[PDB]
Amino acid sequence: SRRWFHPNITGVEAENLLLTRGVDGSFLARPSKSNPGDFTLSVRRNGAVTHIKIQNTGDYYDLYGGEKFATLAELVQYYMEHHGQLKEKNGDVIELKYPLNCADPTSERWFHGHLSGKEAEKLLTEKGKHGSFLVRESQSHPGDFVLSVRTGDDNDGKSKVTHVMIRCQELKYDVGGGERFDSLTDLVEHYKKNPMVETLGTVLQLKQPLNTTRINAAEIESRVRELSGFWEEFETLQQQECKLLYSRKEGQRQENKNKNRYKNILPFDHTRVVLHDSDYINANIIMPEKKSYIATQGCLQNTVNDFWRMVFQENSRVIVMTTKEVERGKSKCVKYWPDEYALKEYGVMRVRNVKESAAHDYTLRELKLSKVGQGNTERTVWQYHFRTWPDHGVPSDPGGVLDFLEEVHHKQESIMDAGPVVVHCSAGIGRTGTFIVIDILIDIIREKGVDCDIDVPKTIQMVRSQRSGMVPTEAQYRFIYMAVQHYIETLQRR
Repeated sequence: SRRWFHPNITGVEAENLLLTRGVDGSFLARPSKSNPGDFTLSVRRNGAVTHIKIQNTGDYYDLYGGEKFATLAELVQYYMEHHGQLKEKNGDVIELKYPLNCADPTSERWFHGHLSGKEAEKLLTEKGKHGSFLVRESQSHPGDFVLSVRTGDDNDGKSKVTHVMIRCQELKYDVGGGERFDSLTDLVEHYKKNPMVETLGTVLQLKQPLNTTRINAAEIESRVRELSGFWEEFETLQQQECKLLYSRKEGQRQENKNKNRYKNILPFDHTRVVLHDSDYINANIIMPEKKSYIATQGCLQNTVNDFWRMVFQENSRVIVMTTKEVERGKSKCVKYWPDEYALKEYGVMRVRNVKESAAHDYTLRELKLSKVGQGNTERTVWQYHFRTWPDHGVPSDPGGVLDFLEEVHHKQESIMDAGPVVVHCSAGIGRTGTFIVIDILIDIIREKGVDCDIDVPKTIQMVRSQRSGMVPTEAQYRFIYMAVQHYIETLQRR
């Protein structure tokens, strides 16, 4: 439940914590502040802290000496049931036994930090519903806190807002009597199981935080200005990846292990793309919860046939490739399409590269796909290979991505049948999720104009529940905001 993440700690205090408050097996995770976007795993072992590093360059989480992962929560959930698996260079094992839990409530949804009382009142009044709540700093008493809950129905006087006071006396929290909690979290979590009840009957359910992230599309410029809260909005979104540890059984079966480019990065069972054309592909349906996506890894040699099986099956007509076949030294996606004017068979599937149309940013490839045997199954499949994405981090301008997606959007739109759009990169979660979320958001705006409601984090979490760890980096996060922003002022061109 990600209490083992400590987002504001330097490496040297993480030594102290594990030594004063920890035992052997105790561990926490923290952001590398020597490599923004990276993370460091701290594990106490033989009276000694040792820091293991985790790289995230946009594709996945790379445990230095460990394996590669989708989220940090999945990483930790992995090793705590795979003892012996965290070996060190010299062979001996590192056990991850006891999560050192953090007290910093900042990355909680319901936690608002500063904020006045009336201001919270406006918010809880305007945006809130029954059970809606928040915690803010007092206000009348520095060091202390205030929780605020709405209760009622859908002016009426049938709804109200109650404020409870949270005293912090010597490291611990309380509502003025009774139990004293070590953290605001434990305090909160508690009163969700066991609601404070008022004298006269009134029950204060902590039923949902208050949305702090949804904005009108038109005033995006101003909201961006303010986040330059970016790391803070992101960190707060990171903190919910613990709610998303859905099963991935099919991914793990012995027969499917070699169909996964990275053994640990797997489709959720409930949204995996099942084949009836084996039935396994490392691929998830991403449905906006009209136009859908399939998010997938780049082709492995032994999967290229399935990939085409899937594209056929799904009736997809547009494919978004977001990766060079080899990047930074390593294979990223094997070439699964034929050379120009060529026809190639991939099992029962069959592909002709009809034309390649090199743009400045990307290369399109018109491909006719069919089944061997029946010549009527021929469908044009338009492959938009995107060429100009940096091996490290994110592009400078969003314009290039944007112009690329418009073209893609129009193609999908012009083909009436057109099933889900296929997007892939290396592991199919980083750049893949980044386009898909951008595409989704622009699509909302496109159907509702500039005076509509968007909510980036709400959207990312929505997509993350369909495939593991979509958009892993703060840089991808900031970029998603930069692109949407960009999209607006080019709409105001007319």
